[PDB]
Order: sequence, then structure tokens, then C-alpha cells
Amino acid sequence: GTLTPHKTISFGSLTIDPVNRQVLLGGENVALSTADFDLLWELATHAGQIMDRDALLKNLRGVTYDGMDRSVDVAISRLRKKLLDNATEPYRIKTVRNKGYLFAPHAWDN
Repeated sequence: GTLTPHKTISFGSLTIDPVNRQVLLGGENVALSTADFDLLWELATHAGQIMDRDALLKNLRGVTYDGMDRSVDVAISRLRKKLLDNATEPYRIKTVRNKGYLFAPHAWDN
């Protein structure tokens, strides 16, 4: 009794679909800067696995320029600040012990 896709990826909070190249959280689309958009794109695809800043930015740019966390930080803060859900849902996107950013312990997919 739920209208949800299968090919695309959708979590218990946000949803990402390459067909519409957009993200939907809480039933409504979420606007995010190019980078911020790419950040989550990989963040979800690599759920469960700890995504490091250096390994994250690599997806945003893809250049040989390492140590470019500068963009990552800004992106993260922009991701949570925009996905700071409280009434509808918590902040699934929690931060790990200075090891990056992973999903909440109550969010996962086999």
C-alpha cells in the first residue's frame, strides 16, 4: 500500500531518483546547490559505509586536488541546516566520531 519506486534509491527520510534528477524529503522536493546535490547522491548510494570528506568531495569535483574539504564542510552544514527535520523526522544524517558523516543508527537498507 505504498507508491514507491524500486530502481531508484529512497531512505526513510530523503529520496533520490536519477529519473527526475531530484531529491524528495518529507514528501516535498529539496533544493540544494550543485555540490550539495552531488554530495547526497553519493552519500545515499554508499549508505551504511562511512563517507569521509576527502572521499566525498572526490564525487563532487573528481579532480586530483586533494585536501579540498573546504567545500565539504560548507555542503554538510547546508545539508543538515536544510534537512534539520524535527517534527516530521529527526536528523538521520548524523555525524560520526570525527570520521565523516553517516546515517542514523535507526536508518538502514538491506
